[PDB]
Amino acid sequence: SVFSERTEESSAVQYFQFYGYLSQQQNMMQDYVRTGTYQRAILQNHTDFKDKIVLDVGCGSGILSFFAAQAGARKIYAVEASTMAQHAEVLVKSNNLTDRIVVIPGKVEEVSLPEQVDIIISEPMGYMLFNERMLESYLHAKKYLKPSGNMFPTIGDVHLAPFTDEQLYMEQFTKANFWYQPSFHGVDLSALRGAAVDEYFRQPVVDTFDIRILMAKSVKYTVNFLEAKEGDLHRIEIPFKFHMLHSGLVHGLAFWFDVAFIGSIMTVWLSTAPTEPLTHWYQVRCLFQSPLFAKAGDTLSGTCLLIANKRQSYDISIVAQVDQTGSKSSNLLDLKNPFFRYT
Amino acid sequence: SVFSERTEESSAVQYFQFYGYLSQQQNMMQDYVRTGTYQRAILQNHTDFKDKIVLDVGCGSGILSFFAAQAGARKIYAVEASTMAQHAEVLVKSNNLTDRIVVIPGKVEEVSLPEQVDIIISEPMGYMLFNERMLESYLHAKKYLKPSGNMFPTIGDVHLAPFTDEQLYMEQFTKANFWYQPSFHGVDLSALRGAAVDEYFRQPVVDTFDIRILMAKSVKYTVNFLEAKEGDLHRIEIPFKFHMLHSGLVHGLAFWFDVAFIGSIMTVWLSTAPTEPLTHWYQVRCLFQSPLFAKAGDTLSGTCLLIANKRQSYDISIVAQVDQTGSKSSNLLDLKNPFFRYT
Amino acid sequence: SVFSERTEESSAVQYFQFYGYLSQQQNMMQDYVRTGTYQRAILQNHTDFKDKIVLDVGCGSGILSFFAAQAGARKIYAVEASTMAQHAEVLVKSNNLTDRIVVIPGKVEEVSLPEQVDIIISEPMGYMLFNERMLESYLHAKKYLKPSGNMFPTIGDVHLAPFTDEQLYMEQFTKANFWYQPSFHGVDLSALRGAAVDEYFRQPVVDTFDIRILMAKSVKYTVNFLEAKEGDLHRIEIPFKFHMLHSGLVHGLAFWFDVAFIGSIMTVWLSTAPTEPLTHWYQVRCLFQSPLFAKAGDTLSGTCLLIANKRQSYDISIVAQVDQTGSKSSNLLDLKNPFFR
Amino acid sequence: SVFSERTEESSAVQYFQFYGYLSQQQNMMQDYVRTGTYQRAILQNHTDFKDKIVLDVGCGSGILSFFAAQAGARKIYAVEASTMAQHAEVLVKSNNLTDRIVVIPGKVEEVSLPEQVDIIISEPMGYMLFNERMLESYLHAKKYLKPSGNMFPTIGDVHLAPFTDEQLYMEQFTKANFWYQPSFHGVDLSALRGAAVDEYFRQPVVDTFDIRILMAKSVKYTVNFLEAKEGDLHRIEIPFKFHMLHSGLVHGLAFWFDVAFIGSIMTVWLSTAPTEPLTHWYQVRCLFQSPLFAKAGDTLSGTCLLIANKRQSYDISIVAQVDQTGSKSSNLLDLKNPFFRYT
Ligand SMILES: Nc1ncnc2c1ncn2[C@@H]1O[C@H](C[N+]2(CC[C@H](N)C(=O)O)CC2)[C@@H](O)[C@H]1O
Ligand SMILES: Nc1ncnc2c1ncn2[C@@H]1O[C@H](C[N+]2(CC[C@H](N)C(=O)O)CC2)[C@@H](O)[C@H]1O
Ligand SMILES: Nc1ncnc2c1ncn2[C@@H]1O[C@H](C[N+]2(CC[C@H](N)C(=O)O)CC2)[C@@H](O)[C@H]1O
Ligand SMILES: Nc1ncnc2c1ncn2[C@@H]1O[C@H](C[N+]2(CC[C@H](N)C(=O)O)CC2)[C@@H](O)[C@H]1O
Repeated sequence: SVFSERTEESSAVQYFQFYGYLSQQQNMMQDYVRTGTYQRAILQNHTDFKDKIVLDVGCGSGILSFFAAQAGARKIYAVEASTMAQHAEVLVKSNNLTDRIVVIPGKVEEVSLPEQVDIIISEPMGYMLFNERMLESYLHAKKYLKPSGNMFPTIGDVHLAPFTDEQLYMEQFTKANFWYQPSFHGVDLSALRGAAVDEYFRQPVVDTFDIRILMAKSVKYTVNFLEAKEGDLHRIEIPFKFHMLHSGLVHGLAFWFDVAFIGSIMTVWLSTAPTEPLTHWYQVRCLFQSPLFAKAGDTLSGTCLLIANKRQSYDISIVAQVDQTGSKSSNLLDLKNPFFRYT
Repeated sequence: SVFSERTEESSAVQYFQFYGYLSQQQNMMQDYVRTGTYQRAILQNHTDFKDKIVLDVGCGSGILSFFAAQAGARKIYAVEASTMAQHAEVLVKSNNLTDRIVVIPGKVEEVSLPEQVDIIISEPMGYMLFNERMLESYLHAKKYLKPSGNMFPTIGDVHLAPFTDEQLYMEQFTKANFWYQPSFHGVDLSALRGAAVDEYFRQPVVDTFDIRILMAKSVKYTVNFLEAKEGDLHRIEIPFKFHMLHSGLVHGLAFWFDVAFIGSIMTVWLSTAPTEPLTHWYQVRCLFQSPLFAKAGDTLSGTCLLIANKRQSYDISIVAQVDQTGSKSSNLLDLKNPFFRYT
Repeated sequence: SVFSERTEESSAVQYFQFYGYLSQQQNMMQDYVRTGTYQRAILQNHTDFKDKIVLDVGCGSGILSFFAAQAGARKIYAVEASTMAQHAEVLVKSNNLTDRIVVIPGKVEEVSLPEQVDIIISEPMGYMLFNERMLESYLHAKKYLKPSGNMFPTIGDVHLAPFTDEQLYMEQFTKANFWYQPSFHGVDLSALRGAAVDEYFRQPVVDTFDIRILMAKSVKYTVNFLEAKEGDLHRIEIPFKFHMLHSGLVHGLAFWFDVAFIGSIMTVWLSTAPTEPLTHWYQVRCLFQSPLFAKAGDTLSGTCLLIANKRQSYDISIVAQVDQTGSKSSNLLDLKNPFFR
Repeated sequence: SVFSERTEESSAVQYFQFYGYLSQQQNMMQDYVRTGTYQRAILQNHTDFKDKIVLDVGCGSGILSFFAAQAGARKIYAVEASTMAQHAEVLVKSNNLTDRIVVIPGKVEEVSLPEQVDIIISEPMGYMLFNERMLESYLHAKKYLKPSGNMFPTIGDVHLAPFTDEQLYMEQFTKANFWYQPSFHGVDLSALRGAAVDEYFRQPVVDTFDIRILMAKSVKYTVNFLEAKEGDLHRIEIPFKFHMLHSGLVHGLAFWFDVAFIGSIMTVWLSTAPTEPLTHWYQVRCLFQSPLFAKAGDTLSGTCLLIANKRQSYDISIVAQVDQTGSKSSNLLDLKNPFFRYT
């Protein structure tokens, strides 16, 4: 299967074991912004669902499928690969919807659907949108979508912006400098200080922040789920040219994302921006190894390259330079092992 | 391999990836009770090391091997399966001990050692002592131990005692009760409430507590690492009979452990008891889905059965009853997936 | 009789035996807010009583009739069905008011009065205003009221508002969870857990609380005693639409009531609101078996249906929903069996 | 029926409505002394139940029948008049004992049993033992008992003792004196003060107390349930002659009770005495209208006459005198309407 080919089995096992827990499903369900916005997007665009055939990619508890049912869908195929699939089946029965919702256990890349569908619904977004690589399953599912069929969400925007946060930056060295002591219980640890610094900076930082740390208007990279192919997500190149609104040291790039449900009646947005109420996605920050000084009016140019790996995540390569000075910075990050800083 | 035969590859990959991070080694190293007590046990029993051959099972950063070197060991074989092995080699060189500490990368079940050893050192204790199943590697390593050889630690004591803690119980039940809702966004979840209660209560609670919640003197189960065979740890049956010192609700059983380094000069104890300074092991509590009411003077009898599984952990079954009334409670816990309440 | 037809004898016996005790009359009389406010309402509107004919429905000790006498009433018919009537007569004589207060023993639905009256006075309010169904006797008594006659109290307002109180909810759930035990002295009780939850949550909680638990402005349901007919109280439908002021868990609805004495000189209010001094009515809360999550700005809509029963109380049906999400709750409560917290 | 003839319908309605509540059954069940002692009495006398035919009079939740089942009873007829009978039936089914326990809805005076029984079990005790008059149903049930059959409980002892409690005595007047004011909101209430006093003194006081208020060894009146006829409980004349252990003012009589289960293996006692842990029966105190002064060594003699009424309770007539002085006091109380004083 397309899934097995791009995924190490260990990662897959861990991944689907994770979503097999009712507590995790609960965690997602209790994100009111997320769940409420999905429900609103579906119900307020009822003409896109009334008497239509729906596919729910990775249904988990089945919540989105129930929303599709509330909107008057004729038939909903709810595909789920973790053991949660059996819990979803229990809920379909207890909610007396066996005639409209059909739970299909397995990976969307591997199962068979009896018919083509009018619309695909899913919640495949991870940290900085792409983590977990579930968007590829979402796009893969379009083999079951009728021509002129729709996708909910329809588009996803990843936003990047430079930030300044001296304390976050210094924190890394504060932690790494544990190893910079010549006699920890008689042992000289200093030779590993460099490796410890490297390790900490390889971790994207998951948490939220004050919008005032942002130093320029965000650059946006858009994925149109109606048009995109799975292969499009294997290598994501995000060029950027920031026009600095404030002077100071740029310690790295902040990441967040929006998705839009573009229905026949209206477009509904779900945003994880730092200007919006917090979600379980928080925001993500990737530090530069060396901060870059910029003046208001300077331009900070470069590239963020996301390379998919078989651990259902991305290797992140960020290169940035201040055009006016030529001062340059690079970093390589492992999105699979983020540092959850939020407290 | 003995290791591969008892371990799902997924679990192993995850497991050794975890210990490959310097931050984790740092976390363990910064547990001063742990590190200081190991150093004390080794240095105060220096005659057990001076001019001896040592095996360090799962050396991590290599700290224990350095303690063995400080104690005058002639040769130390430091076996480590994670990539941390590469970092240990760096420290051996930067500390000018290349003539004495020899890092051997690989599983202790799989590597080859040049000679038999006088003493095995290791830190194989997990939560509730047995978590991670690393004790089996430790015991397995005894194939390299001389007949008159020693083990550091030499023995392990698991302590269990009944506790009362209304707040914790209600804390978990509150979480479980999410699945009691008959109309979550219009969806009836209640059919899954039982499954949800089971899941949350399968989680051992890792944290510390006031000793006054304990309702009876602890029961002790001892493993002698010098005598035990790894096969002995596949099924661990711990019967208990508590003489209740206080009347009230028994919400579950609390667990901690001690290990002893029985050297020629002195015996040194490392304790994780709640009467002792806190360690990174904290303590572990297994909750009952329904508490058992007992009066002072009653006897609380039963069994704690640990069945090893392929995820490097144990399936825990606890059956307890108040003998005077026949009030019985049975419980299943998944030691691999605990709830870290300390945060 | 209208009373007997709507009342089981067991309930009636118990009810009037209850009010036959001097300790109970004492308990009510010592509610100073109540007694003082009634006295204030009557005396400050003395012109509505001066040389007037009065009917006191359910006079108990006779206190309100004495207030009517103080205000200058010419003659007061004080009707009382319990044995307390004999004690009231003792007080009428010991206070030398035999020429002005006339105790009529019996139920107001059954006795005969010599003449029509200018004004009816009564204290017929129970928990949630309607408990005990004495308002129906009060309204029934209007057959003795002259046209354009007055009633003290004149109107009653029932207030309802959503509240959050996790502690109360868990307090009740904890009690219910006794029946969750799989081995109580070796016996599995779990099969009855559902029935136990239903029973406990069927109990309205009588007590007071901090106003900060209230999550929206109260909704008001008004009964005009001058216009209402007793039949109006057999089935009381109270629709509601709350505009949520705070985000959180709605554990149920809180209930209280006000009554107003609309006299010629001034309008006097007697309130049991949690913003006001405590009375023996306290306040009443109806819990949901499962709380409803709401955000500030959401609307919580539904209906409270009160159906009178033959035990001189009400069967309560509460249906509520968060309009934005469709989260719905239905509950059935037995006002006859409240929990005094 | 015998029940209807001795009971006002209103009282019966209220009575069985009361026990129809799970909360009340629970209230009784949660009395650990009561329930635990019944269980102990039944299980420790297992030879009295093993392969026997049992009758449970007023089974309520059915708890005692399950205890009879634990003891090995062959068949248990569980009679219950309230709607609780249906809840008991649910538990019989859920505990897989339909082959051994037969729930019979209705009054034991009115239902038909197919067979004679070896032993009757019941918990028919009220305040002062006799309140609620359920002992008469218990004795009435012996028409179904084999000649060589047993009763559990086998005997009941009601204890009476003189007490001194100045504050309790004064309390009555403190409350009654509410009516002794000439202008309560302008009203002279004084004319009702006497009636208020009378009312308060007619109420037995239900609560507990310090045993030091007791001025003499209790007098005991024993009912042997194996020998007694229900008619014996219509008029209970309890003569007493107390040998005063302390000097002082006697304000009234305190009441409590014991029952004994006289089995083949052992006799088990259930006590509600103030020297024992508190039960849901508390204790009962009946005041004298006027206190009696007594010296240590004096004898306090008289009679407590309990006259059964149609409200499933008793009118209590107490006459007492100090023999040495001839000082006499009496009271008449209505046990149907006690004052619950406990705090
Ligand atoms: N390839 C796949 N085939 C089938 N199911 C898949 C696949 N990849 C992930 N999933 C599942 O989708 C789920 C992703 N999610 C959504 C849960 C639910 N729709 C909600 O919105 O609450 C939890 C976030 C998660 O349960 C995964 O197990
Ligand atoms: N079968 C195995 N073969 C070789 N190494 C193994 C095996 N199982 C676990 N390990 C490793 O031991 C280590 C266990 N520990 C000890 C670290 C060090 N000794 C200290 O005290 O600081 C971190 C706690 C951990 O690094 C594991 O990777
Ligand atoms: N249908 C009826 N006919 C005559 N009397 C009735 C009827 N229903 C209730 N009552 C009686 O009114 C009384 C109600 N109350 C009022 C006492 C007095 N007015 C005060 O405010 O202090 C005590 C509260 C109570 O004694 C009942 O017995
Ligand atoms: N004449 C009668 N026939 C049948 N049942 C009767 C009769 N009189 C009372 N009862 C019932 O006995 C019960 C008395 N009790 C016992 C409950 C249970 N056996 C226990 O020990 O927990 C609650 C205390 C109560 O439920 C009454 O409804």
